[PDB]
Amino acid sequence: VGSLNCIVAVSQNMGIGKNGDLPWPPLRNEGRYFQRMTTTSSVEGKQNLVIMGKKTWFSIPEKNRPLKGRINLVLSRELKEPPQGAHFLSRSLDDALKLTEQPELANKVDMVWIVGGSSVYKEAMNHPGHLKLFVTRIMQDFESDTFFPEIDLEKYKLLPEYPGVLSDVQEEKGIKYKFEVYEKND
Ligand SMILES: NC(=O)C1=CN([C@@H]2O[C@H](COP(=O)(O)OP(=O)(O)OC[C@H]3O[C@@H](n4cnc5c(N)ncnc54)[C@H](OP(=O)(O)O)[C@@H]3O)[C@@H](O)[C@H]2O)C=CC1
Ligand SMILES: CN(Cc1coc2nc(N)nc(N)c12)c1ccc(C(=O)N[C@@H](CCC(=O)O)C(=O)O)cc1
Repeated sequence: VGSLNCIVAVSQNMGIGKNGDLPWPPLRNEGRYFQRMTTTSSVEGKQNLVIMGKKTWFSIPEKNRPLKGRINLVLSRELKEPPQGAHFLSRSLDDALKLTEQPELANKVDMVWIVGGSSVYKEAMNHPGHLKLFVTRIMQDFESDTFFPEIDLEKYKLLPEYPGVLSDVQEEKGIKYKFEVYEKND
């Protein structure tokens, strides 16, 4: 119903995951930022929806499942029912959005956040319309097995700043990263 957004942490080499997990050691403030961005609703009495592929859901520690204070939807064409803890199961990205306009959720949901698989990002990315990409740039190489798709700079513009998002280089466990926001409308 509100805004459609993607959120991702990528290494210098475009890597997002290795063996079902993150390619770098745990970065707690990066995690806190993920949580803060997906969780904050811009409107009273509304909640954000988080859309993720099946392998992303299973990579969140069980004790954090479902992500608290968010509506959790899992995408899969193989599952019959949402996995244990999940609220909704959709067979495609169109259906997950079509569901949003269902009287059920229609008045409950503010923003919609895509929190991954590459598969999921690739598709959201080509979706027609207004979209924002929140990209945490991890500034080093990390051996990965799953990568984020290439951002087309002829369609996405890097914003010079964004309210509530730090513009300076962060550092944790001696890993430098920075937060970026890109916008499209076509
Ligand atoms: N650094 C970061 O920001 C992020 C890192 N990660 C990490 O990346 C990896 C997760 O990877 P990835 O393989 O890309 O997995 P996804 O989470 O995208 O899982 C893909 C599975 O999900 C379902 N699916 C995906 N896209 C769709 C669609 N459009 N319609 C329907 N079903 C879909 C299918 O399930 P089925 O086979 O059941 O049909 C497919 O097998 C892990 O290593 C994880 O830890 C994940 C997200 C963000
Ligand atoms: C593999 N993923 C995707 C993921 C991790 O880091 C990211 N960072 C960004 N910037 N985007 C993403 N999509 C992710 C996730 C794994 C676990 C949790 C998780 O445990 N989340 C808790 C917060 C835990 C904390 O305190 O860090 C939550 O409430 O979101 C989230 C995402």
